[PDB]
Amino acid sequence: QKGPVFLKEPTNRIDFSNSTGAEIECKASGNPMPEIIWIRSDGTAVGDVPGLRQISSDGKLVFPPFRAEDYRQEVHAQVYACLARNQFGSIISRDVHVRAVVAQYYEADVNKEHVIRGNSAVIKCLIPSFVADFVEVVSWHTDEEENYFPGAEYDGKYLVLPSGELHIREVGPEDGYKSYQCRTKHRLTGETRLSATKGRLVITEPISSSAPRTPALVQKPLELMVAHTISLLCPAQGFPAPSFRWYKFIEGTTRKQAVVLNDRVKQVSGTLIIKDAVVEDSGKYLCVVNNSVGGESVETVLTVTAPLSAKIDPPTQTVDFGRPAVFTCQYTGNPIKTVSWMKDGKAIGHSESVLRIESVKKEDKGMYQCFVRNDRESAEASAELKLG
Amino acid sequence: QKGPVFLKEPTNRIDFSNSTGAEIECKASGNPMPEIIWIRSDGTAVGDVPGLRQISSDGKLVFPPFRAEDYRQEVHAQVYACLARNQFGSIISRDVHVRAVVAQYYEADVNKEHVIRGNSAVIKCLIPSFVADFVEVVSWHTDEEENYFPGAEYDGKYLVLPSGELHIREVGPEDGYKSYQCRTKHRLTGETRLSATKGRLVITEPISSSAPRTPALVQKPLELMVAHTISLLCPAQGFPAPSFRWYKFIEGTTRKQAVVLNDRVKQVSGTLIIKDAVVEDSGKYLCVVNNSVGGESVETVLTVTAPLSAKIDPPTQTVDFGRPAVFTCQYTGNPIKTVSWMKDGKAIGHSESVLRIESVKKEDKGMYQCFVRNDRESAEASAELKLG
Ligand SMILES: *[C@@H]1O[C@H](CO)[C@@H](O[C@@H]2O[C@H](CO)[C@@H](O)[C@H](O)[C@H]2NC(C)=O)[C@H](O)[C@H]1NC(C)=O
Ligand SMILES: *[C@@H]1O[C@H](CO)[C@@H](O[C@@H]2O[C@H](CO)[C@@H](O)[C@H](O)[C@H]2NC(C)=O)[C@H](O)[C@H]1NC(C)=O
Ligand SMILES: *[C@@H]1O[C@H](CO)[C@@H](O[C@@H]2O[C@H](CO)[C@@H](O)[C@H](O)[C@H]2NC(C)=O)[C@H](O)[C@H]1NC(C)=O
Ligand SMILES: *[C@@H]1O[C@H](CO)[C@@H](O[C@@H]2O[C@H](CO)[C@@H](O)[C@H](O)[C@H]2NC(C)=O)[C@H](O)[C@H]1NC(C)=O
Repeated sequence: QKGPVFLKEPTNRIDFSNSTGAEIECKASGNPMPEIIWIRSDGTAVGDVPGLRQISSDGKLVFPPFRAEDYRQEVHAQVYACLARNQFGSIISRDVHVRAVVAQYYEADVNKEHVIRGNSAVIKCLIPSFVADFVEVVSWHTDEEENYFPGAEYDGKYLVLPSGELHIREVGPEDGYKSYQCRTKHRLTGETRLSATKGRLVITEPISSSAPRTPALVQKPLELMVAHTISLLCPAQGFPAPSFRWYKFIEGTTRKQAVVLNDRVKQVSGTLIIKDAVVEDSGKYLCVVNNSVGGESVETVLTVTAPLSAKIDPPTQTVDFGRPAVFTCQYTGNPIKTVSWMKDGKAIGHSESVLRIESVKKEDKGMYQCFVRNDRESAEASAELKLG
Repeated sequence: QKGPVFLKEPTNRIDFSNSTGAEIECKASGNPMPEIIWIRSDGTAVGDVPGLRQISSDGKLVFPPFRAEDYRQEVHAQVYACLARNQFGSIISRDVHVRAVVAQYYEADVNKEHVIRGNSAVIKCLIPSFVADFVEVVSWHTDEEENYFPGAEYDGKYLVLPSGELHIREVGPEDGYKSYQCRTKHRLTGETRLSATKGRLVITEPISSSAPRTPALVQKPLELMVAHTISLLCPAQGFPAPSFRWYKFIEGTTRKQAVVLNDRVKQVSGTLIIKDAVVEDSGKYLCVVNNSVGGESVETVLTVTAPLSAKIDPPTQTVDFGRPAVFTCQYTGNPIKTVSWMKDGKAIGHSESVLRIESVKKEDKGMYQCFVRNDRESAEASAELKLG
């Protein structure tokens, strides 16, 4: 009576500590009831590995909590999928990226920041790149017992930015007798800790003028989710302390327009803050920094991401032999890198949103799917062809 | 009998400490002998400022050595030019960027480097951005008394890169009991010093696998001079320790080709080293980093610069009223941002290498120049038009 359709798929990312374990669920309908098979996204079937990966009834793949000694990459750092299948054909779920992380000591550091008196400073909490997916800055603390949290600026001077740095306006000689530590939190173990080192501003008295200089290492392209606040920094030091202006390129041109500052889009010194991000905020930004000696600029690319979703019209159709069958994949989200089609679990080499079979024949019957992907997510829709 | 031509112009950059002072020289020929006037590149005449800027005979602008208290931006952080002029017309020199820097304490730092055991490490000497134009890494030293200099790899393990970092292969638990300091040199004062802090590798035992991760801050576009060795880094950490491959984009496409490693172009772990750089090495490079869990990539832009030079054909010509006069500017160097023309010291709004006057008339007689610029340098050529 019907081919398979998914009712529940697991999300794209399943991250968890060895102590927590995980379970992922897949449910499909169909008649006859489809069998559910777990596969690695490349298509090989996966089995039971004692104490590590267990197929449950209902429809669940279980990763029990496990001791560090028992970590296995092929189980615990793997991209899975669910295959649902009956006599009418097969469909595969979106990719399920499993990342079991053994609970392990890390430290964050705060180093010295060399600044010219009168410039803004940005104090950073350095989190090792290999743990940074799981660790976020909660708050900043000084030796004089001042505590700074994300939200609003303190004393017209200190602001914990959305990206985690502590921004300090108009640094003075005085500010070099303070030391700064960050509190971080690990989302898989839930633990919080203070930074292993404390940083201080080291203030240079301006005795010579200099044109603004920006660091050698700059923010690589950013991907941030819709509806969250974003901060784009522009670190620069010079004397006279410089002024900062932000521009956004017109897509596919070398032309730019001044960013328009309002209730939603604000600038704090050289920092651009955009609340309530929307996909149209994506693009290429330029910060231009000037003083009476000279100027400099740096580009930052921003993509504002939105969850991927897909749906095929029509979800089922019957077409008489020799006649055309059209399936249209309707999708949402940002960015969309690719669209691609499968039939009964096998890529069919069509990468456009509308799939046309010009003249239907027996072996065209079965289940079709459209997958929409980008670098971080995937979404699928399915559809059945019945012969008339 | 003749309009002015420059015999000697000052170079584009004159950098010097307050203790050293500076003198810059401009000589031109012509008949009558041209007068030499020093100007700020925007065109205003400059005068004597007691003890700071003095016009010498011969043809020299002198910046005497001066005490810190006596620094003056309008004298000491300024773009000058020489104007040479007689009854036939005027020519202006290339820009002369003067940067007098008061001798002042700085420190470099070496911070902790968190690495996964078995990966490569790069230990960096952090030089504040506002002094980095004048400070270069000489050498690296450990507490165990090992001294590393630029040139060849030590013990198949340690290499001081052309860009100054200390590269360490295949880090082991053992390597965390060593501490590293850099020796730097300031080119204006000649002094050398060791870093104010020492860094250590902090080694994480790999207990979970992870895909390669690269830092948030990456090398911004590089400009390096012909005939020097360049190193492009690709910092990445993961487990299994990753492999690295470099590609270079085909200009104006999204297509890329594998970099070809040979006698001149080498790879040390993930570091690409190109000796004897040529202008054709310019472009956009991609480093791709892989292990059995996943992959990542980062782009770095390189421009290999070559000194700018310009010459006009013909250097003088006479043309009868109503007939055409053509001047062709021939130039060399890299990059060329602009070409632009002047007549008797005034921009004339032509930005192509060949200048045509379609039908010559009286007030067309005089001196013409072509200037070729990029962001760091300028070069000029001049030519006279005589009426026939
Ligand atoms: C998950 O892995 C870690 C081993 O890192 C386990 O946590 C350790 O447990 C031992 C003994 O109970 C403690 O003494 C260590 O202090 C722990 N280290 C850390 C970093 O927390 C944990 O028991 C494991 N989970 C299991 C096996 O269910
Ligand atoms: C502020 O600084 C920026 C320098 O980065 C200056 O903009 C440049 O201006 C020059 C001269 O007009 C142009 O050729 C460059 O293309 C500009 N760069 C950019 C990124 O726009 C700008 O002129 C400065 N403002 C003042 C008043 O000096
Ligand atoms: C250039 O400027 C610096 C002031 O920074 C002068 O150097 C100082 O000179 C005094 C006394 O001779 C020393 O005690 C300080 O130790 C010096 N400081 C530094 C950083 O070197 C120098 O004399 C000046 N040059 C002149 C006036 O010709
Ligand atoms: C090594 O890692 C890079 C990942 O950055 C992989 O290249 C990507 O491959 C995917 C799948 O083919 C492409 O869609 C991306 O466009 C690729 N990115 C780049 C920058 O080339 C590559 O596949 C990896 N190699 C292996 C064997 O897994």
